[PDB]
Amino acid sequence: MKIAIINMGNNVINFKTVPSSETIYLFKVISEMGLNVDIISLKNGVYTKSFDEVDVNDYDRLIVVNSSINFFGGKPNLAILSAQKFMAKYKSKIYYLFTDIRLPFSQSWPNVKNRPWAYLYTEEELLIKSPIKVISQGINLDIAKAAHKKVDNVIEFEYFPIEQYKIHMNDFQLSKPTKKTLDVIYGGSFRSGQRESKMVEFLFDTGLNIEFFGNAREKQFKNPKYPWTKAPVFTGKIPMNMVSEKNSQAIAALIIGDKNYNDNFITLRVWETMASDAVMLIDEEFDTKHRIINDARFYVNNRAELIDRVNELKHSDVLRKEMLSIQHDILNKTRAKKAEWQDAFKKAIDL
Ligand SMILES: O=c1ccn([C@@H]2O[C@H](COP(=O)(O)OP(=O)(O)O)[C@@H](O)[C@H]2O)c(=O)[nH]1
Ligand SMILES: [Mg+2]
Repeated sequence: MKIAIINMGNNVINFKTVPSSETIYLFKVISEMGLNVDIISLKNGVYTKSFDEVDVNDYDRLIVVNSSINFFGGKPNLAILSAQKFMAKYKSKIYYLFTDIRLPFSQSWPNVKNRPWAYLYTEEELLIKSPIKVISQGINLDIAKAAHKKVDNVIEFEYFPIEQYKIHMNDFQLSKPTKKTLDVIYGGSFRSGQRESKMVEFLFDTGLNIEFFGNAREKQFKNPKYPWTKAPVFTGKIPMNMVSEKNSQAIAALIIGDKNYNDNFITLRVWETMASDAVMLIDEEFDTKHRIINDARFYVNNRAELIDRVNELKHSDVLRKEMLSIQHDILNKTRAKKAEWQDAFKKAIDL
């Protein structure tokens, strides 16, 4: 029994980038789960084997970490191409980890045939034929099966809270009380505008001391539909494995998602925030039934309510700690199902 995990459109090396990080974390959870795994990437490294130094069939299971198959600019991307070649020559079922609404599996050949460097590849070389099993972290598999309507070989859809791997790591631990220097914080990319409305709403013009770390930059927010005057301070990216210490820097941390994330996906930032020293403030529309935490104080419907909830936490340290204590206790309740989670994952990949 041997398992291989690879990223479909990103090189894997260290914790500098997010796609590389989530892949190594997945590598780690599966190993700690008592399974023999290898990460296959462009070159050999601390956590990876080289695409051209291994035989895809030495493995009995192939797990693919979703990614964008877009060749930005006029250049070939080996991360995407090499990953698809690897997959293309694999005989058995491929397990596609669908963790981002906008990254469904898809043939890369259509995007290559018309490129000018198309002569370097053949259809037979990149055309992935194996049956595809899509493991979606969305409770309602129907967002996943909708994005995968155009692709044939996809014969299966199964739910599984993939991103719970942050809390099931053996080295995981809750953030400790930390000297506050921020009112609210949020870390992530611009998501190519898919979430501008929510970001402007809860992080702009609040009158509070807010920070937006991550890849997003101020100058990207210019959609006329979502005006603003005072923007939050942008501080750039940091390693994924430093995210909880960062959130812990603020009194409260924001949880928002894409439209199709709502009442479906319980993302990674939910656990990174819930486990930090920052009170978790969820956007109502993101989890209307309150599945994350059954206490309406952790939810904010709009900008005014956020400002209000925060002014409360700023006025009462007794309240801030009471809420921290509550979310931490709830997080521990999900952790106590580690065994049940690992088993569900083993079943997902037909083990
Ligand atoms: O500087 C940063 C900001 C974010 N992240 C990671 O990227 C995720 C955010 O991803 P994205 O911006 O796509 O938001 P989502 O769509 O996951 O809500 C966070 O949860 C972290 O794991 C990171 O590693 N460094
Ligand atoms: Mg994500």
